[PDB]
Order: sequence, then structure tokens, then C-alpha cells
Amino acid sequence: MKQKVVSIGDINVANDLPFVLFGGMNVLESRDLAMRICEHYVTVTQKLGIPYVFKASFDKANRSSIHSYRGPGLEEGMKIFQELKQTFGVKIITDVHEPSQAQPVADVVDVIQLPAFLARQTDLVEAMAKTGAVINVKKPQFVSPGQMGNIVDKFKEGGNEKVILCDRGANFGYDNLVVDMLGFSIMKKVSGNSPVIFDVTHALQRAQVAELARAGMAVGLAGLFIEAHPDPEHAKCDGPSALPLAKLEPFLKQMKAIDDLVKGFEELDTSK
Amino acid sequence: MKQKVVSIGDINVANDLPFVLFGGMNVLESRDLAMRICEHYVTVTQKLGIPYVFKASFDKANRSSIHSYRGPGLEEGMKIFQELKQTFGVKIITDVHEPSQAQPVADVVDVIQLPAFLARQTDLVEAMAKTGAVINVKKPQFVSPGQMGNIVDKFKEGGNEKVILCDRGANFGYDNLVVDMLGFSIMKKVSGNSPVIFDVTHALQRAQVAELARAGMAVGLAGLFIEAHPDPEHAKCDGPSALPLAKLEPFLKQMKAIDDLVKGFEELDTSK
Amino acid sequence: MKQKVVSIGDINVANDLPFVLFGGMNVLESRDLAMRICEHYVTVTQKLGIPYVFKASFDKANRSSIHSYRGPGLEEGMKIFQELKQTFGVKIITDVHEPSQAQPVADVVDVIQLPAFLARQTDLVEAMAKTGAVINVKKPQFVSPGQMGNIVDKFKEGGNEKVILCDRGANFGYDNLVVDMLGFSIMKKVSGNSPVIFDVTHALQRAQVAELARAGMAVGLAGLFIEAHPDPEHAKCDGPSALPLAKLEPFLKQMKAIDDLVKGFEELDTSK
Amino acid sequence: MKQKVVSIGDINVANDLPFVLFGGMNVLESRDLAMRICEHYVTVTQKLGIPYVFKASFDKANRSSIHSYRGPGLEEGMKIFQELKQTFGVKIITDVHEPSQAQPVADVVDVIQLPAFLARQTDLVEAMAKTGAVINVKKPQFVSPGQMGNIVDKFKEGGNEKVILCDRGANFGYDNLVVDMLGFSIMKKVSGNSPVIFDVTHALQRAQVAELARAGMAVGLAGLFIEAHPDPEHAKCDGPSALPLAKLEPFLKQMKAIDDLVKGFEELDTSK
Repeated sequence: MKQKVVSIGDINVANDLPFVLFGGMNVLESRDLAMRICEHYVTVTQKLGIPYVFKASFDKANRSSIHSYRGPGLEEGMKIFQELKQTFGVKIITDVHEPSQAQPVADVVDVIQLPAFLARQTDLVEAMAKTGAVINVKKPQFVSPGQMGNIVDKFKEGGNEKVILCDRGANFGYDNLVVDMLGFSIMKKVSGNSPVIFDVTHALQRAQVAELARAGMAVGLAGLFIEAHPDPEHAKCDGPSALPLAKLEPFLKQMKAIDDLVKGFEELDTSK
Repeated sequence: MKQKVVSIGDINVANDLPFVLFGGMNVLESRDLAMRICEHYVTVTQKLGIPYVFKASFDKANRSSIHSYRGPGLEEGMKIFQELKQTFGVKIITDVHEPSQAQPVADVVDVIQLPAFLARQTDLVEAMAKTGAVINVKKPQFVSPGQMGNIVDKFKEGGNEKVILCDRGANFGYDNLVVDMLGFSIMKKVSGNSPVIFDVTHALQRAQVAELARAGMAVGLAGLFIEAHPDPEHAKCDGPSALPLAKLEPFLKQMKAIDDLVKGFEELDTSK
Repeated sequence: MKQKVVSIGDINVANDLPFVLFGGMNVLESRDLAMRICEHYVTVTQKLGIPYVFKASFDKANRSSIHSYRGPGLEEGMKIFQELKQTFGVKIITDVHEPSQAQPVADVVDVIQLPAFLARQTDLVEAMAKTGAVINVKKPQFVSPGQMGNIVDKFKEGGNEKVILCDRGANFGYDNLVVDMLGFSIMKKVSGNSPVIFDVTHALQRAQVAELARAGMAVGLAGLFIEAHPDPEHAKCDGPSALPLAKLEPFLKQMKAIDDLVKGFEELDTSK
Repeated sequence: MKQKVVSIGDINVANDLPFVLFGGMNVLESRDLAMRICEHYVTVTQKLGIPYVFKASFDKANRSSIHSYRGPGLEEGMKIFQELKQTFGVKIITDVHEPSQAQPVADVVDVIQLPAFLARQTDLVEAMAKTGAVINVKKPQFVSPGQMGNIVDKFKEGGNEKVILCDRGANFGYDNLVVDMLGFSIMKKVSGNSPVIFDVTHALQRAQVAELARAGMAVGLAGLFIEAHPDPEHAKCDGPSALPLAKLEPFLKQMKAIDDLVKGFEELDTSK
């Protein structure tokens, strides 16, 4: 059984190929920081040899209050991305919330994301479908893996047939997530063997970011979705949990020994 | 400790008062059926003495496919409700999905609902806030009760301070819900003692609809949210699970013996 | 469909009959307290009309340390029970851990219990089977209701065909229990409609002891298993959570209005 | 922080050392099969370089019926082990159920196991404590990792201070397990950094046996606990899920590239 391929340009996201790191940042604060975030990623990638797609949000349709920081704004948010793109030669990936945003962002970025809590929003799915530009489907914590097949279909149907599946863990009682390492496999099956990627930071809501990320990779995934910030201690707000940037290389070095060393195994069948 | 009160007209939704049945139907098919659905509710209510607010959706922003039945449409959906209202003298409650819909529907209905998967959608919350018209907040299966406090605040903040909390159960492993009877109490606390109501049908995704609904009521809730269809066997599609309409009275008779007989207890403190 | 009946003497435990309160205490400290515990139960029961079976353990094969208080001991533990029995005219129920204990205790008590974590211990089950004296099977938190059928069979097989099923909740993530009100029904089915009873205190590991117990009863159960201590604040150690004794009557008064008022309903079928 | 060491002879079980494979079989049928089971393990181990301890049960205190196959018996079960030991030069590990068995088996084997459902059985723990012979503590599916500390203490207290911790997954709703890759770390902490090993087969109740086992190893564990049978299709009864023996080498080859390649990493601190 061969794997699907959803190339976002000169990049090839697949299950049997080397993992594609969709590294980046959470919210889109300012440039001096953003482009700085790219600086280390961009560097370590080439330096260690790893496909890379920066990631940043230009809006937070949700937080812990109304009089909060929305974000750069749909408009001012796209201007942001533009720059860095030409400044480094890498693709950008950002999540959309309202149907509209879809098309406008479909022209600036190379990978559009779909918010987990919106995973099953037809109006939007059918909407985001038009673009036909690579889509990453975040997997809700309250949805069984095998249910992923239908979400991939409702998309193909609308038009777009280039999708990715992102796992961020499952609900384990109240206020807790746990990653079913066995979801990935179950997730390939029903998804016409689409590319499956593990979102560690936003599976950890920590000196765990590592150990966890190791186990995911040793399963054989299309790639990783990660987030890092210069000082993970101060801007230590809520939502996901980010990596202590500086630790990019030593960490990503680990993944490579996994991704690579595992992506090259004589297919095993413990079935029979 | 006294309970909050969020009267939706001549009706008073509270925790220590008799339960308010927010009975109704799921999707808004056609009138001959809708108004028929009201016919039995409307009757049994007065006949047995029970506050009543019909409920029906004029859209399904999500299902199992794109080339599916959206619904009457935001526009044609409001026309629908109008009629029945004057035809029976009862209030209508319907869920909104996009900010816009909010205000338009705020003039036709008496109780606006907020979709569970949208529970934490600020743009919308802040939006639906303007109306200031009674709001029912469906409680996501993946959200801990105590987290309900913030969602109630972000609303008060925007303006609206008349909210209701609806429990539809919690995620129990993959593809399964379970209702934490203890959520309700925990749910009153953090919610300035707002009105708490149990959504049974959409806690059961059955000859269980009953037994389950009995246990909820015996806890002391503001009221029930239910759905019934003439023939629960054929149009037996997916989403929630509806009641075999005809069984409205015998069932609602049960709730009354609970709601009433329990709403009238000398407050007990097993605390000390 | 008629219910099973497992009379433990002049008492009749069943699903359609009034609930049988298996009230009592946790560990067997001393008599002045024990017989005192019975004093209020014994009284309130007759005073309010409720079947009663005292309950107390004569050993704790497990706690939080070795140099801990085992208990009166298998031997000295039986002497204890004897007295109170003749002193009040009520039956005693106690849990056994090692095959041996079974028979010895089978002559003193009227209801023998089976520890949850031992639920699937054949050697013991086959052992406790001989006695043929009423058995109460505690339901492990990690076992699905429908699995209860086999445990009831392995017992019938050995000999004993008079069993009871006790629910203490299910595991909800780490360190947390939740009671599936729907387990009871599922639990009757596979159990040849054996008597099902809800263990509230040891479903709560609190001013919740009440609200929770109300919802269980409104389902239609054979009865309750409860535990109370004079001062729930000091001897506030770990294991289950006990009731503030003094609150027996006001509480048990609640259950009666449930048990009774619900045990007398015209069977409803929301099925069709 | 250095790891603990619980050598079971010329073998050293630890967290930073190469993983120790506690491979073997489930029940102890007959020799021609048992010693055959050892044959391939024993071979592949030396051939690939891997610490090895055979494992087999001489009794099943639980199954799906009384008139079932107990096992060789405590007595005849020990005779069994003896032989193979001298026949191959490897250590044996078997689970005990009743206090007695402890000491008798403490003289024949090199690693005694403690049944999960008995994990918190003081009488036995205090009992098995005397021997002072290496102990492996199976971790119940219904027990939070951090709770492991006390079980390790109650043992040290009794005497024995040479323990191992085995993870078999956690309960995920009804009838389902999921392995919290993050338990291991949490499990080292509270356990004075005792050796932690992952039980895959009996975490899977399958072509998954592999992928799952890969992720565990990439975390950094003391070792693996596995079970294999010649024909996993016929004797395909219930309990755990075994490996298709023949697939030992290709599989264990995978683990080595993990265990080794990961056990040799410059300690990383994503903490800060």
C-alpha cells in the first residue's frame, strides 16, 4: 500500500517520506519577533535538512475574554506573511475562521488550516474547498479517529482533494488530553492514506514536549506541527504549550534520527 | 443562596423554580409537521401545567455531506417561526451560527441558542451579546463544567447578562457520551447560579431517554431540553436521538412528579 | 418482564420493589461506635419504613501503608457482628478477601460482599460460591456494565444463584469517577434481571452525596449502599466518602419519595 | 539525575541503560511449546544482543468460567520452569496470586510479578516483600501514574527495595485502553527513579503491536514485556494479544534501533 502525496509546492508531504516539520509560532504578535522565529527555524532546517513551513495565526476567534487582543486582523495579517515569505524562501500556513477569509488567504499562503472546533462546519468546509489550496485538518479532541474519513470526503466532494490530518490528542476526563499513538494508523486507513501529522505543543495544552514528540515520530508520521517562543516563561499565557526556541536544533536533531531511521524500515506485519 | 432568574417573557427560568421544558424538534422540515409537533407539546403542557418554549433549527451548518439539506435558510427559516408563534401563544428558540443571524433572529424569537462547537467563538459571543435577548449556552462535551464560568463572563462583558447553561453530557472515550449528574451543581456555582438545563436527547446521541431524564430532574434543574418526532423509526437519521412524540404526556408526567416533588425539599446539607 | 428476587431472609431485594437500603459503616472500629451507627439507622428505618441491612468491614486488605490498621481480624471481626445482630434484629453484610473467610462468615452474616478489585478472582468466586448465601458483587470502575453477565454466570455455575450487582461508578480519566446512570439498565439486562444497587459513598471516593443519590434512585434501583460516620470531619481519612450520620433521616426521607414514587410508574416505552 | 538499578543477577534493569526485554509467553501450556517459545527468544536475543528474561504464568486465577483450565498448578508449575532455566541459561519471571506462592516461587525464579488487580493488596504486598527477590509491579488501568509512589513505598517498608514498574495502559471509556506515553516520565519521578517497562501485548488487550511498541521505546524505558505464540490465529483466545513469534527478530531489531539510538542522547531540557 502506497501513501498519498499532497505537495505544497516543491515540498512533498506523505506518510512513507521523511517527515515535514510544520514548525512556527502561535499568535502573530510583531515582525521583529516573527521573522526572528523564522530565523532559527529556517536556519536549523537547511542546516539539518528538514522540509519547513512556517506557521502563525493572524487572529484568535477565541481566548478568555472579549476586551482581548484579536490579532493583526484578517487584512493586516496577510501583509505580515507576505514579507517573510520573500525574505526566506519558505511557505506559510495559517488558520481561517470565516468562509470569506478562505479565498483571500488562499492567494498569500501555501497551506491553509482548519480550526479544530470548526472541523465539522460544512458552510466553511464547502467554502475552503473552492481554493483547492493544500488544507490541514486539525482533529478535534472529541472526535474518534475513524470519523476522520467523512471530513476528508465532504472536502473532496466540494472540490479540494489535497488534505492533511493533524492529531492534537483526545479528551481524557475533564481538562486533560492524551495522545492515542494508535490513532495515526487508524487515521491513515479511512483517509485514503492521506498525510498524518502530530501536533505536539497543542497536544500538551514542559520537559515533556520532547519525550512525547519522540513516541509520535517512531510511529511513522508525515511530519510535525510545533510552536516555539523566545521566552516560554513570561509570555507564558494559555492555549497550547510552546517550545523553548533555542532548543530547536537539539530537539529537531532527535526527530531526524527517528523520522529517518524509522521511515527506512522493511515493512513489518505483526498481523500474521 | 438564592437562584438567578432569566425570564424570557412571562416565563421564569430558575434553579429553585418548577422546571421549564424547552421541548421541540430538531431540524425545521415543513409546517404541517412542525406546527403538528407544537400541537401535542402545546396541548400536554397546558393540560399538565408546564412552562413551554418550542425549539427548532432553521439550518444545519454541519451533517455528513455537502450536497445535503442545509435547511429552510436563515431568511425562509424566520418566516416559519413567525406563524406558529401567533398560532399558539408560545415562545420559540433557535440556534445561530454566523454573527449576522444573531440580530435578525433576535427580533423573531424569545430564546437564542449557541451551538456547542461554537461555545468558545468570541467574535460570535460578542456578536450575539448585543441583542441582549435570552441566551442558551450549549455545553461542549469536551469542556469541564467549572470552565463554564468564563463563557458566562465573556457574555456579560459584551453586554447580555441573561444566560442559560445546557448540559449534553461529556466524552467517554471514543464515540460515547456520559452525563455527569454532578456537573449541574458545579455548573451552578461558577455561573452566578444561572439556570441550568439538561439536554437529554442530545446527551443520548432509545428506551433510555426516560430513565436518564429521570435522574437529571431528581437533581434539581431549571428545566429540560427535548426533541420529538412523529415516527422516530424512519426519519431515523443521525445527530441526536428524539422522543416518540406520542409518549410526550406519559413521559412529561414523570418529570413533573420529579421536578415538583424535588423542587420542594427542605434544603439539605450533607456537607456537615 | 418481571424482576429477579434474592431474599436475604424476610427481606426481598428486587428491581420493581421498594429499594432496600444496605446502609452501614466502612471499617469496624469499636462497638460503642458501631452499635451506635446501627442505632440511628435501625431507628430511622422502622420510623420511615425501609428494609435495612447493616454493613461494616472487619478488615482492610489495602490502605496506604503496611504498618497500618488491618482491622479487628477475621476471627475477632465475626464476634463483633454477632452481638449487634441479636441486639437489633437486622442482618449484617461484610466483604471477604481470601477463599477461607467465605464459609466462616457465611454462618454469621446474611449478605456476603465481593471486593471490586477481586471481582474477577475465580478461585475466590468458585470459593464464595459454595456458601450459597446471598452475594453482592461490587462492580469495578474499570469494567463495562455488559461485562457483568459473565461474573454472574461463573457464580451460578459454581452453585450460588442468588447474586446482587453494586455500581460504584466508572473511571473518568485519572483519579476520577463518574456514574453512568445508564449502566443500571444495561446491568439488569445481562444479569437475568438481577437486583441492581447503587453505591453512592464509594462512587464519590461532600454536599454532593445527596444530589447524586437522588438521580440514581429516580432510575429505579433495587436499593442503596451507603456509609455514615458520627464526625465526617476528623476521622476524615481516605477511601470512600461517608454521610454525616445525623443527616440520615432527612436524606433517607428524600430517597423514599423517589424509590416509592418511581417504583410505582406505569411502565413506559420510549422505545417506540 | 541518575537512574535506579535493580539487577536480577548478571542483568541490570535501569532507565538510562539499554532496554531489558522481559519477553515470553502467557499461560504455561506444555513444554514442547514453552521451551520452543524460549528457543526463538533465547536465540534472537544473543544473536542481536538483548538482555532476556523468559516469562510464563503457571496459573490463571481468572478467565471466563469456573470449569476452565486453571493451569499447571502452583506445584507442577514450578517444576516446569526449573528445567528450561538450566537448559538455556536465562531467568524466569512469573506472577503470584496468594501470599503463600510468594516464598515457594522466590527460590525458583529470578523475577516475581504482581498481578495488576492485586496491585493494592497489602496482605500480599507485605507477603511478597519478605522474599526480597526482584519484583515487577503491573500498573492497573484504573490507577493514575503518580499513585505508583505509594505502592513502591509499602513494599520498601515491608523489606524488599528492588522493584520494577510495568505500564499496560489506561482505561479509555468502556472496554478500551490507551497508553499515556507521558505516564512513564511521571512514573519515574515518584518511584525514586525505579525502572519503568512498557507491557505492549497486555496494553493491546494486531498489526499495531509494532507501531505502539516503537513509540514506547522512543520515550526511554527500562525495557519491554512481550508475549508471543507460534500460531496467534487458532489459540486466539482472550486476555492480552500476542506477537506472531516468527516476527520476533525483525520486530526486536526495530526496538534496538530505538532503545539504543535513544538511550544515547545528550540529555535534553525543553523545560527552559
